[PDB]
This record gives sequence, structure tokens and C-alpha cells, in this order.
Amino acid sequence: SKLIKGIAASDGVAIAKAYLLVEPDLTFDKNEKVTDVEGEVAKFNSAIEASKVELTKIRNNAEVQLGADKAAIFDAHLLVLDDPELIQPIQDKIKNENANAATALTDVTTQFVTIFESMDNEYMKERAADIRDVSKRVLSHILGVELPNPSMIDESVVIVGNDLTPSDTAQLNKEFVQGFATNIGGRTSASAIMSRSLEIPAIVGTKSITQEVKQGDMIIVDGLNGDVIVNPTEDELIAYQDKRERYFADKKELQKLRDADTVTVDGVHAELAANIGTPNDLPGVIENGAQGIGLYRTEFLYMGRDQMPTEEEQFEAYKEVLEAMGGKRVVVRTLDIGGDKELSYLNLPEEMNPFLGYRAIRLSLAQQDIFRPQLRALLRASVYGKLNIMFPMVATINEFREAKAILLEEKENLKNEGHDISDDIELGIMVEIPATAALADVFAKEVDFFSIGTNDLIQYTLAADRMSERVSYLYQPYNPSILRLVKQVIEASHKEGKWTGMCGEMAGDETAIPLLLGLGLDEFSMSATSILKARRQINGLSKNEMTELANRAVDCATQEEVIELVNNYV
Amino acid sequence: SKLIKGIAASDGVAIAKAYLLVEPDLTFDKNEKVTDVEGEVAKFNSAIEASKVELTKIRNNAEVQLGADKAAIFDAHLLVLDDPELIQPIQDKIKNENANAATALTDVTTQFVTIFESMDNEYMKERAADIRDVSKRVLSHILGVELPNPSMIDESVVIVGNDLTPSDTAQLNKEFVQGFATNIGGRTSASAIMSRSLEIPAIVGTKSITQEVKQGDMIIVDGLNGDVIVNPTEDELIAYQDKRERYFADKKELQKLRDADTVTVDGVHAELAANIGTPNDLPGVIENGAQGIGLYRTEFLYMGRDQMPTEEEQFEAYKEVLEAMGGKRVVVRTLDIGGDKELSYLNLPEEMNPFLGYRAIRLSLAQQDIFRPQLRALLRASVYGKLNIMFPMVATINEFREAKAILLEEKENLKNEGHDISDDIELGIMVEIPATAALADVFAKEVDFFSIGTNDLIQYTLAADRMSERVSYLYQPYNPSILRLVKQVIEASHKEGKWTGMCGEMAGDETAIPLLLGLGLDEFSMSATSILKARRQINGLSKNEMTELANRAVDCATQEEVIELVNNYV
Ligand SMILES: [Ca+2]
Ligand SMILES: [Ca+2]
Repeated sequence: SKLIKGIAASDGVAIAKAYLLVEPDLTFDKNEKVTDVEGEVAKFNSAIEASKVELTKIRNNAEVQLGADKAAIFDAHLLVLDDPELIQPIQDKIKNENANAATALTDVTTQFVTIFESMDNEYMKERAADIRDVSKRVLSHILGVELPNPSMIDESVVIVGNDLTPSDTAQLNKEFVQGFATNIGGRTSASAIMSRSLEIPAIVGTKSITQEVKQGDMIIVDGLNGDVIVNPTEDELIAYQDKRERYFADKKELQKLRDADTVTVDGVHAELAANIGTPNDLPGVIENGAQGIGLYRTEFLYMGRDQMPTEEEQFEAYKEVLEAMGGKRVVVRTLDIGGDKELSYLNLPEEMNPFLGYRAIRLSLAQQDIFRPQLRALLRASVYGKLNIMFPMVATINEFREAKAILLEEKENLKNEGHDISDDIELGIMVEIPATAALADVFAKEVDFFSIGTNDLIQYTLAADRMSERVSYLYQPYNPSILRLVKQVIEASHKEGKWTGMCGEMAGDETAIPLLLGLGLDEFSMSATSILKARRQINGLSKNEMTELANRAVDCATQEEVIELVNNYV
Repeated sequence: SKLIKGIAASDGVAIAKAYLLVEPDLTFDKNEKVTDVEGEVAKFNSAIEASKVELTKIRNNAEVQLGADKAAIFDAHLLVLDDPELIQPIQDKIKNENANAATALTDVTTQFVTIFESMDNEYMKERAADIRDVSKRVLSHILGVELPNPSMIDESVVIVGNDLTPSDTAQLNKEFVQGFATNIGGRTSASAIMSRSLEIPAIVGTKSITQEVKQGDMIIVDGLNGDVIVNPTEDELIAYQDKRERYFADKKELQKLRDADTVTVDGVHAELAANIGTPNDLPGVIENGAQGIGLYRTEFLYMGRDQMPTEEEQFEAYKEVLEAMGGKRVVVRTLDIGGDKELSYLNLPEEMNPFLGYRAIRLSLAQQDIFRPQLRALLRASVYGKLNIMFPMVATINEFREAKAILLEEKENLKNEGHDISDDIELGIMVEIPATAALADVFAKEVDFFSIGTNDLIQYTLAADRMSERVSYLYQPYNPSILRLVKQVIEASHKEGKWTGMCGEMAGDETAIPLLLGLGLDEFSMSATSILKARRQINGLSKNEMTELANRAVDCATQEEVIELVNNYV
């Protein structure tokens, strides 16, 4: 009776009555002069403590109950409640201006949030989001009102609301909550990530859903194709019941693939790997039948520490992974901290444009006392599992020759000391610089393998920063220009008997896979949560047919042409 | 007897006795507490006025005597002497700290210069340079000492010194000054630009020249190949006398080319054009036998004004040029103000990385009320000369389709009003985005012509900012990656009967020309001062032979390989 399209954020088909997530009434008298200043201050302080304690409960029992690393967002919320930068100005305003806590809180929050959100930085945009969640909570206490939550208490419902706060999603009881649909939110948001973790169907960013649903209405959430249906007709209910069952069936046959090999209908093999940033992501990897690790981000090791990680710490983490993989490929990426990142412990110039300047291997070279410890640690850890090393931001040849020369320096350094190493350690490069693709066949002669970082490559090839909203529209992964460089790299590697993988998010995308297949892509690195689906898709395809499809795409004139070719190909 | 290599900054061979440019003794007692504060302040103020008047003489008679636009640097020096930001702190320091003017001047200057120089910005680096020149002058007055100058007074000398200040070079009397050689300085410095204007042989940045020469020594300056010779042997003198004469002969035969056509030995034509940023550069253009204008930078029109230029002003300037060219091609470039530029009158976000974000046609689109006036002005001016329009930073197709659609909007807007236009106006694009090269054959179908901006293309392809000294080494114009994109663009244009030009500095380079020839380059845009030399070189070459040379270059592995192939090709 009513179809509302949105962004699918979690697979599955949920069918239950609508539960409306009612929000607090945060209305209050502005500029109401307070009689008791110290009283008003204590009122605001009480709210802080009350919120602080509530968030400690949510946090600690979020982990131990569902991922010990997912509760990190809450550690980010509690931090906000401890930041003098944010609290002092509120207290100052109440004291000096005699403003009520409600107004002082609003004004200061609005000030900070506006500055951070109108700012081309991920971390800054993240803090604004957190400050939003906590201010609402704190304000709620101040006005003597309550936030929403999960206290049902029956029955099977579909949560309908504007947006689910990270605190709400962590409180969801999959026993009753069949799924949710909200006006706003993102496929990549923290709450929407906890969603697919709880395998709870969800579609997000619909804008209108809240105004389209009355409490008690039957709701179906098609997290498969991303559309919501309010008040289903008899025929629609019957049809989606079957779809929900097929979903469960597919889940079954999907688990019989965890140990199955990835082979196209016409005998062409591929390798499905997983991208990990922390050794806490290992469980998910083996569980999802991964053919190794194609991207191991080692920035998490260097970040958030007093001093840079010793060779020992590193060796410990590398050894652990190589073991956990029992001989399966592990591609470790040299330190590549984004020019626009933290690192509040290192010496680095402000640089007009960080994303073009001193970062990755550029930093690595000329800093061989901070880049070398990593290498000597990788060489000692190699005696365990199958190790691959690769350098980020290699734009030129003799850059690769210098780094490789540094590596062989250590293979000699350790040996003489008494340390044994493995003689088979592949050495490749992270392909993000367009220049490196332009000369692929030259690099292919010297490099053991390529792995494309679409995220970077797209920004450099099209010359636009995805962070800057002004030109973010130029983040076009299905752009023919990109496809051509991709193909160029792949062709070159096979010309030398090398292989090309892709550890950018595009590799795990169910719509970009058939193209990459047809281009000849050897390895697909993705989130472990997508490996099984990729294997199912690839095993049912013919490289021959996808080759012709790809050769039509590279000759398209716009991304719009490509996306349509793909969606309606015969 | 002594050969000192350096950077040639001006052609010619000068042979005369050494005149050493003696510098002032700026030594003084530091932290010498002053007795009379108001006296010391007036002492410093006197120096300011004395310098100010000296620089007004240098400035106004610099123009009217040699270019009315070259004296701009001095307008930049006088401005410094008027900047309260720089003066107040000196006066403040003398008053509060009782420091002598000499120390107060030194400390504040050192502070400002350090901050500006250690800063990845051209304008900021330019101000530091100016502050250096003026502080030295001002300090000179304060210490009761004199700066160097040109008061000879015989005879023919070669100026030897550490560096020539913009004030010294403008005082040079070509009647006596045969040429100069300095320890430091740049081929692109203002003073070194006035040098080639006065056709006075010069080599710069030798580091050692000052310590290698005694007053009165015979000096020969080979501004042709860039080496200095101190105390020439009898045989060397004889040989360089002949070289000086050949130089004069070559000058002669070079003027017989101003009206000659550019044609290779094997009948292959090319077009040598000139890059102009201001209509004051026209005289140089026609004088140097240019085949039109391949790059007309229109940023000088928008910059340094209260409000953006009306359609009228623009139409006036475009009409003037098109006339001055009597039917010769004029390629005008749409407004492209660098993200890291002034524009202290426009609304633009700070943006983390300007060089990737909101600039050129990106800005143009979404601002059709500030981009349209230019177009409607170009359409009305087209009825005069041969007009070509081209858009900067076009990374994608439908960007070009949108802009072209805007253009045709105006061709309709004017027509109905009563304004007549020319039906033949070519419309091409500035090729700086690597993505645009990757899809050249698609763009070639829709675009009338390509023109490569190496300056930008090199930075995007290799992903490094030339301004940032940390990664500036990646500004590699002879890199095989670049050559390949260049070739790719050229091939595509000819496949559609289009043409490709290059208005980057590389096009006018006597070492990059034979390569570009062999690549098939149709048009070469450069500084008018290089056109004649390019014609001489090209007219003496065979495209056939340079084709094979180019095809060996594109398959090189590094810039070092390419630069050597070129220098020692047979
Ligand atoms: Ca290099
Ligand atoms: Ca576009």
C-alpha cells in the first residue's frame, strides 16, 4: 500500500508491527534569568554525572555482550563528558550571564557542533556527532524528561524513528526487534554497523518514513533491495514471507562455502581475502572462510600511543597473525598515516596540502630509523606464516628500488646476528598513484604484485578530495577513467606472471565484482562479512561473459553510462 | 684555469675583467641599551624615510626606462616600508625593551622571514624575499653604512658577487656591464628575469664563485651552457671570443625567422604560440613572430580588485587582443584561480586541501553568475579575431557537457538581443587531470582541442605538491609516466582530427622540444622570448627521427633514464 525506498544497511527481511521511537520534548524557556546561580550550576553538574553513569552501563556491558571493540564509540561519548573545553564554557556562561543550564548548554553545543561539522575532517565530524548524542542526553536530564530506549516487553516489532543513536542500537534485543527503518542515518554509520553485526535487517536514510507510519501498522523491511512497505496488502504479505524464508535458505547454502574454493563457472580461480586494521578482527576472518589477508593496516599500532611501537610489539602482532592463518597469505602494509591525521607524538610540518605531501613511504624514506623497525620485525615474523610486504604511495620506480634496498639491508642485518628468515617473502606495492598505473608494465618487472587502493586512486586520478563536500561528487568508482587504470594494472601484472588484487571497498561490492572479474582481477580483499557472498556470486559467473561486459564499460563516457550497463546487462 | 659550473639564466658570452660587488658591514653591538628612547625611535624612522625615497627613485625610473610592469617588484618593496604589521613591533621593542634600532630591526625581521620562508606558499615566500632586501637597506642606514650599486664609470666588467638584489639589476648599465655571475639566485628570480630582458649574459647559483675570484681577474661568462671561467688561458680566450661572435651571428639568422613558418626537415608543421597573463605582454608577442596565443591567463583580470570585473572590462581586453593578432589564434582560458590564492573579495571555504578542491571550472559551475559574464564577453569579442575558448580542471565528461551547455545558452542570449557573433569559435579543455588523459579518446569526440598544463598534470599524476619542499622532488616533467599520458592525449586528438598543444613551461624548453615533436605535438605555447629559438630548433629536425627517440623514452623506467637518452641520442 506504501513503498518507501531507502539505503539498505543490513540484509534480511523483517515483518512485524510498527514500534515508533518517541523522542523527548526538549522545549524550554530561552533566556530565562536564573535566581540561584550556584543552584543552576549544580543542576547542570548533576545532569553530567547522571549521564556519565548511564553511559558507563551502556559501555561496559556493550562489550562482553557484543564485541569488546564496538564499545569504543561509548568511550568516545564518556570522553566528551570529561572535556573541560566543552564543560567550562557552559558553567562560565551560567555564572556570568545568569543563563539557565538549558540555554547555556544549547548555545555552546550549537557553536562547537557547527564549527566541527562544517570542517573537511573525518575525526572532527565524528566528535560533532558524539557531542550531539551526549548534549541531547544531558539536556534531557536538565529538562526533567526521558530519552527513548529498548524496554519491550513484546512483541515482535519493527523500530520506526528518525534516527537510532549508538546507545539505542546497542540496547536492541534481536529477540523482539525484527528490524528498523529510519529517516536519516548512513550505511557506514556506527549504529548501522552494529546492525549488520546483530544480523538485524535495516534500511536507513529514507527521510519520510516517520511521517508515513502510524503505531501498530504492519511493516516489512526489505534490507535486501532497500525498500520499506507500510500496511502490506494480503498478496504482498504472502510474497515477502516467502522472501524471508528464501533468505534463511540462502544463509544455509552460504555456510557450505566457507571451505569451498572460489572458481568461476568456466574454471577461472580468484582469491577472496580480508582487510584487517586490528588483530581483534581475526575471529571474523577464519569464521568467514577467507583465503588469507590482503590488507593489514598497521596504523592502529602506531596511533594512540606515547611513543612509536618498538620492534618487539610489532613482531608480536605480525607473528600472531601469520600463525592464525596457518600458511595463508598475509599482506602487511607499511605504515601509511594520512597527512590529515593525528599522530600527536611525531614531528611533521603543517604542509599546505597533506594529502599530496609528506606521508606513507614518502615519510618512510628519509626516516629510516622509524621505518626500519617495522621491516626488521616483519622479517623475523616471516618464519611462521606466508608473509607479503607492500609499500603505500609509491609513485616512482627508484622509490621502490630504495625501499627494497632498505629491506635487503635488514635481511642481512638479522642473518649475521643469528636470526633465521624465510626465503619466500613477496614484495609488492599499494597502487594509488596514477603515475604508477601509467607505467605499470615497468613496475611489473620489478614488483611481485600490485594491490589497488581505489579510495586513494580515485581521489588522485580525478583530482578531488572525498572529504571536501564541495567536490566530493567526483568520488566516482565506476568512472571509465578508473576502470582503465585498473585494467592497465591487471594486464601488466599478468604480462610478467604477477598478480593484481584490490583491497579497496569496491572489491567487496556486489555490483563492482562482475566488472573486476571481467577485468582479470586476481585477488579481492574486503570486509570478512562480504567474503561468503562474493564467493557465491563469483562461483556462479563466467569470466568469459564478464570480460565482454568489462570491455564495454571501459569504453563508456560517464559513470552513469557504466552503472546502467552493469544493472541491465544481458 | 678555473671552471665554475652554474645555472644559465641569460644567453650570451661575456668577456671582461672582474668587478666584485662589495657588501655593507652590518656588524653591530647587540643588546646595547639605548639612553635616548625617542632619539633611537627617530633614528629608526629616519632610516625608513631615507630608504623609502631611494626606492621611489629606483621604482619610477625603472619603468619608463625598461618595462612599466617590471617595476612592480619595487611597488612590493615600498609596500613593506608602509606595513604597520612590520614597523610597529620594531618601534614597540625599542620603547619597551630599550633595544637599539639595529637589534630591534634584526630580531623582528628574522622572526617574520623565518615564518614566511618555512611556509609552502609562493606569495609568502615572495614577501620574505622582499623583507630581506628592504631590511638590509634600512639596517644599512641605521649603521651609517652604504649598499652596493652601479656607479661605473668604466670599464667593461663582469659583475661578481653573492647575489644581485632586484634594486641592483635594475641599475645595471649594459654599456659597461658585460654580464654577471653570483653564488646564489635562481633562473626564475625577478632579478634574473630582468637579466634576459637587458640581454645581459648571466649564470647564477654557483655557490663558490665569490671565493674563486679576485678583483681584476679576466672573467668569461658562458650563459649558453652555464659555466664560468676565471683567468682564461690564451687558448681559452681565443676560443670564447669566436663563440661570442657566433652568438651574434646566430642572433642575426634568428631574426629572419620571425615571419618564417615552423616546418620540420621532413615537412611536418607545428605552431609556436605565446602565453600571456596581461595585455601588456602583446608587444613581446608580435615582435617575436608568434603564431598566435596558446594560453591567455585571465586571472590577472579578476585579481587585485574591489569587485570582480564586469562583462564590459573583460570584453574590452578580449577585443583588444583579438585585434592585435589580426586573425591569429587566441586561446583564452576560463577563470582558474588556484585554491591557495588571494581573492580577498570572494566567498570560499577554507578547505583542507585547496589544490584538490573548489577551483577552476569546479568553482565556475555552481557559480554561473560569476562564470557567465566571462563567456558572454568572449562571445561578443569573437567577431574580431580568431577566438578559442578552453576550460581548466575538467576531470569528467558531463562537466564539459554542462559548461558547453552554458556557453550555448549565451550564444542564444546575445543573439536575440541583437548582438552578432562568429560561428567559428573552437572550444577545448585544459588537460591537467590524469583522469582526463585516461579517457582522452572519449573527450576527443566532444572537444575541439586539448592543451596540456604540465605544471598541474605533473602534480596530479605523481600526487605531489611542488610548493611543498618535502615532496617537491617528485616534480618530474621528463618522467616516463608523464610522457605516456602526453602521448595518449596527442594520439586521441589525431584519431578524431583534433589537435593537441602544450602551454606548460616544458613546451618552450629546448631539451623537451625534440621529445614533444616525436610525440606528435601540434602546438607549442611558451614565453615569447623562446619562440624564435624553438622555430630554429624545430626547423632543423626530422619528426621521423624524433618519433623513434620518443618511443624509446616512453619505455624508460625513470626520469634519469630519459634525461640521459635525450642528451646522448644518436
Ligand atoms: Ca624519484
Ligand atoms: Ca561528474
